[PDB]
Amino acid sequence: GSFVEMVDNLRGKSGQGYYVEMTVGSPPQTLNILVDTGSSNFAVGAAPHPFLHRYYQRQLSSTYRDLRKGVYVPYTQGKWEGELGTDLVSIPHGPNVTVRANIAAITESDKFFINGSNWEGILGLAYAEIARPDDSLEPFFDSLVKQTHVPNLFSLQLCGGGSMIIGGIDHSLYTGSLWYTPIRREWYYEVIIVRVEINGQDLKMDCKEYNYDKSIVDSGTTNLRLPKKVFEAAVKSIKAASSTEKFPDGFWLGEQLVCWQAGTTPWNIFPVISLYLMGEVTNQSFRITILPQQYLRPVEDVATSQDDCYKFAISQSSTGTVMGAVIMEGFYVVFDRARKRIGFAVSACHVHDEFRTAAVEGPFVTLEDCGY
Ligand SMILES: COc1cccc(-c2cccc([C@@]3(c4ccncc4)N=C(N)N4CC(F)(F)CN=C43)c2)c1F
Repeated sequence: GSFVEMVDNLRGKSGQGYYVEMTVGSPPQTLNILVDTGSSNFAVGAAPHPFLHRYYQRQLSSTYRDLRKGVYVPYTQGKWEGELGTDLVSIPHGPNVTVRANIAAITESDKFFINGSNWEGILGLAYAEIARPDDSLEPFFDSLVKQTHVPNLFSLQLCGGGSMIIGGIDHSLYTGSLWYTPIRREWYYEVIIVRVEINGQDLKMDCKEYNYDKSIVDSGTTNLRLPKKVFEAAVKSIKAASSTEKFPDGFWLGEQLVCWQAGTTPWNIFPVISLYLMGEVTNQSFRITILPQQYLRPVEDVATSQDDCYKFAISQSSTGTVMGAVIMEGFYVVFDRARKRIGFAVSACHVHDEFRTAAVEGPFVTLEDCGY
């Protein structure tokens, strides 16, 4: 169960989520599980659903222990509800270990499961503070670390497949240096953005605006989501750089597709976006540079296949900045829980062209606090 055998253990897309194979119960029941850095429950479909290929059958597991406790999760987009228990869990292409972990058996849901996503549950990798029903429900990663000799770190290489390396950093997954940003508070993986540039032009906003009311790293969100003020400025700058072509407002609202004849996408008309992240030392930062190949999400559809069609994968948020899968796809992302920091390095799998490459670079000096 070495890091070598963990390489390429993920499947999926930014639009429907990346997933890892896991087993629950004794004898083991195989399930595909969404890798979610934006939540903290290990929750699995445990009853039939039209979108589910398979589900967790607790009656077949002798190791299952009922916690006699309900869990009701209504959220802005939909809902999931079920009941708590613990059982034996393993990751076949992860560490060579079996742990006893909390499991939320999902018995009812609304707009949670996705048709054709190929996953049956979610692995919430964030901290206990945001676990449901409350912070006393120990998340999976915490149990994994407590019960084994697995180091308190994991890394994700999302390839627009991919890899989740548990307990370490695999040098074959990235090039150049790893740059670290502090985890501001252990709840979501909260970070601080200190500057935003669009085609080298500073948005010139007070840096607190970029983190209103928090900024997080979330593999379970598709888009780069920005606070209203930031979002409007970003769209204004992107529209200006790309003014040689005019797209419908629906496109900019991330609702409507933009299509070009297959192979003709005019990547060069779209600017680079640089997010400057707080460094590990005062008033020092590094930047992660996103290309349009990251922020223009292809929508695979046989019916539109004479063309290449895309959704604008930047959208407005009322709950802070969300550095989603489209952002993570350019990079190798190290969730260094042990040192309370997140590392970024150029991914060996990011999509680019002969003119531009996604980058992770620094240091940058700014001679105020950027957090809320
Ligand atoms: C890119 O990854 C994804 C793409 C499409 C859907 C999901 C997905 C599906 C169900 C639930 C979630 C969930 C979620 C997980 C657990 N409980 C509720 C929601 N995971 C995350 N990170 N978010 C962000 C949100 F804005 F909150 C909306 N919902 C979520 C994500 C996904 F992770």
